[PDB]
Amino acid sequence: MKLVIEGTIVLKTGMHIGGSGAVASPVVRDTLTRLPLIPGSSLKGKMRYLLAKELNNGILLNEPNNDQDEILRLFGSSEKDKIRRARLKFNDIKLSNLAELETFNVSSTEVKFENTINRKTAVANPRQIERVIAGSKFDFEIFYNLDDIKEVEKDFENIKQGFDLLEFDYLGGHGTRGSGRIAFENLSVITAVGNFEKINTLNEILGA
Amino acid sequence: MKLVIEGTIVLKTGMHIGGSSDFSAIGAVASPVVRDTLTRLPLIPGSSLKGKMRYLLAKELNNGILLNEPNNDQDEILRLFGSSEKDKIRRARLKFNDIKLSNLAELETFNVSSTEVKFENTINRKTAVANPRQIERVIAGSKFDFEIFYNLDDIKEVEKDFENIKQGFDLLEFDYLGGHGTRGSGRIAFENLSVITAVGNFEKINTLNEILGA
Amino acid sequence: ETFNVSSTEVKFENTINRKTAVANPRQIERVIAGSKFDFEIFYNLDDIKEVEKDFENIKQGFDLLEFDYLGGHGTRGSGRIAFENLSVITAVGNFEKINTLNEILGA
Amino acid sequence: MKLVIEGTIVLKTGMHIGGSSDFSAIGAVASPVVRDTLTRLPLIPGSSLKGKMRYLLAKELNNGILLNEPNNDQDEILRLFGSSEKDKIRRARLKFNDIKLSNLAELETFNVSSTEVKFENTINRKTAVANPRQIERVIAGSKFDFEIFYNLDDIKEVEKDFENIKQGFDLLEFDYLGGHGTRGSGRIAFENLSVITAVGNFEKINTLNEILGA
RNA sequence: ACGAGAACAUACGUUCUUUGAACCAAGCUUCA
Repeated sequence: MKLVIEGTIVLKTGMHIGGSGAVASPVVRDTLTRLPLIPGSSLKGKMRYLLAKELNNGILLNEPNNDQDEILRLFGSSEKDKIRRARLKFNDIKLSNLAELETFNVSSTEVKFENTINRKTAVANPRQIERVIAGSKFDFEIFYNLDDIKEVEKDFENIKQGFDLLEFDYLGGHGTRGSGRIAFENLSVITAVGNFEKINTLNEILGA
Repeated sequence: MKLVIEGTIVLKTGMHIGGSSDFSAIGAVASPVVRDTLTRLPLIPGSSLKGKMRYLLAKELNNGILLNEPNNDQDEILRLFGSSEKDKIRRARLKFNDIKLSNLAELETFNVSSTEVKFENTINRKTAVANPRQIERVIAGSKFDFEIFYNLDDIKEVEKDFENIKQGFDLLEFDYLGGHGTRGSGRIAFENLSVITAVGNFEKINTLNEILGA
Repeated sequence: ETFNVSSTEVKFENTINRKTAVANPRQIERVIAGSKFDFEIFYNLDDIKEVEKDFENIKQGFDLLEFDYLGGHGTRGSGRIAFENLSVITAVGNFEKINTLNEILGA
Repeated sequence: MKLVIEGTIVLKTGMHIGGSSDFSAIGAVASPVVRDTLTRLPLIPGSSLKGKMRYLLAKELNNGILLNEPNNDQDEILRLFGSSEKDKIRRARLKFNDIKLSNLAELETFNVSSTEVKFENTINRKTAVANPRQIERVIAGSKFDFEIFYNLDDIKEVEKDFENIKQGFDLLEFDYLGGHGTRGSGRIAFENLSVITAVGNFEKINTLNEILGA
C-alpha cells in the first residue's frame, strides 16, 4: 500500500536555488518551460539535515548513512549489509502560481543587486543575484510507501516534524542573508490505490 | 496469437538512466545518460522498465513482504515475465523493447537540448563544504513511445494478466524509473495505453483496451 | 562509418537483489540499431503445387519474426528486427508464375 | 529546537537603501530605493541589515578601525554571521529575513505615500548654478517588523550572543542604514524586541527577553 | 545420392542504492 503526501511550499522571502548568458549567478530552472524549480534533491537534503539534527541530541556531525532508524528508514541508506529502501520519494517541484504572479504584472524571478564594501577600500564591487520572488508557491507531492502498520504513525510524526522544522529555516542559496524563507500549507495525505484504514489520524496529525 | 501494447512514458521530472564513460574528450561533464549509439538519442532500455515493473508487481502481490528470488515469484508474475527453473520453466508472455526519445522535434521547437546537466551537492557535516557533481538528465516533458509484445496462449488468463499489467503501470505511476529517483528524478507517467493485435483480430479485445485505458 | 560510430556497442545491465538491494552489473555486446544485413535464401522447387503455400508460410515466418526477436536477451529489450526489400528472383529454370511469389513475399 | 527574534525597526530619518538602473522606465527618479518585487512596497534587505550590523560590531569589538576582510573578523562574529575558511568552514548561526513594511494602513489613514522623494539640489563652483536631482527614500516613522531566526547550538553562549545582538542594535541607532545617509538620511531606532521560541519554553526565555528589553 | 540429415547459443537479471550548488560578501563612496 502506498500513500501520497501533498501540500504547498510558499516563499515568505525571496529564494535562489542553483547556478551554472551575460549576467551573474542565474538560478536553476526548469529546462523546457524555464520555470524556477526547487530540486527534490535540495528539499530532501535540507529536510533530512533538519530532521536528522532534531531527531538527535542537539547537533548532527556524522555521515547520512549513520543516522537513526527513523531517519534511515524514512530517507534511505547505502550500507554493505544494512541497506534500506527509502519510504519517502521526493520530486522536483516547479512553480505553480505563474497565474497569480502574472496577475500582479511581475516576472516570476527578479534580479537582486548587492555590494561587498571592502573595509580598507570603501568601494563597491557589485554583483547580481537572480531570485525567484516572494509569494511564489510550489505544489509538491511525496510518495510514501507503507511497509509497517505499526510504524506509519511515527513516520508521519517525523514527516510533520520535518515540515515545521523547515518552516523555521531557509531553503537553498544565500539563506542567512535574506533569502530562502518558506512555509508549508495545505498539508494533506491521500492513498494511492485502495484506501488505508487509518487515514483520518494521519490527516489530523499532519493537518495541525 | 500475439498482442501489442503501445503507449507513452512521459517524464514528469528528469530521468537519468544508464551511462558509459565515453572515450571522447567531452570535457568537464561527467555521468552521462545511456544513449542510442547511432541516432544520438537518450534511451530507456526495455530491461530497466521490465525490471522495475516486475519488482513493483511482485512487491504488490504482497501481504507480508517481497524478499525472494525472481524465479520464486508469484505464479502470475512468472507467467508474465518468465521464469527459468530446472523444471518449472515458463516462457515470458511479455517482450520489452528499448525505448528511444520520440518528441525530439518538440524539444527542438522550444529551442532546448534533449538532455541537460543538473548540478548537485553533498555537504559533509564535519567540514560543511560542498562537492559539486554533474549529473546528466533527460528533460522532463520528454516522451518515450514504447511497445511491448504480449503473446497470448490462454484465453482464461488474459484478463487477469492485463489486470496485472495495468496494476504494474499504476505502481510505476507512484514510483520512479531509473536513476536518482528519491532525490527528485525519475518520475514517469503512462499515457495513451492501448492494445492492438499483431495479425488476426482478437475477439475480446475491448475489455483489455478498456481495463488498460482506465 | 559516415556517423563515425562503431559496428557494435556494449550494453550495461544490473541485477537488483530483492533481499539485499545491491546491484551486480554485467555487460552485453550488441550490434547496434540501424545495422542492416543483406540476405539471400535459396528455395528449390520440387513441386509447383506447393510453392505458393510455401511462400505464404515463408512470409508468415518473416512477419511473425518481425513481431518477435532474433536471438539473445529479447525479452529485456534487444533483438527486434524488421525485414525489408523482400523480393524473389528465379536462379535456374524459368518459372512461369514468379510475380505471384514476388507479391506474396513483397507485400 | 529554535528561538526567533521578533521585533520592529522604525526610521527616525528618511532612509535610503538599495538601487537599480532599470531598462523599462527610469522616470523622474534617480537611484531609487530597493523594494519588494511582488508586493511592490519597500523593503530593508536582510543582506543590508546583516552587512551594516556586522560592520558596526566590527567597529565595536576591535575598536575604531579594522581595515580587515569579513572572513577573518572576531571569533564570535565568525560563529554568529558565518565564515568560509579554506577547507575547515565554520558555519553561521544567525539567519536574517527580507524585512518588508507592515503598517500600510496607518500611513493610508493620513494619505501619506509609503516612499518619499526629495529634490536634492547641488550648488557647484563659484559660477553657482543649481544642479537639481531627485532621490527616493522611505518616510521616517514607518515601521518594519523583522523575525531573525536563531539556531540554538550552544546553551552557554546564547547569553553573550544576545547581549552583543543588543550591543549591535544599540550601535545601530547611532548610525544610518545604507544609502546617502552621511548627508541626512538613514537613522533607525529599535522597538518591541520580543523573543519567542518555536515549541516549548526551554533555554530560558526570561533572561534573553530582559537583555533585549533593556 | 556431399562424414551427412535434423538443431535459435537460448532462458531468468532495474546501471541501481548514499547525498541542499552550500559557505565568505550595507548598491555604497564625494552632492547646500
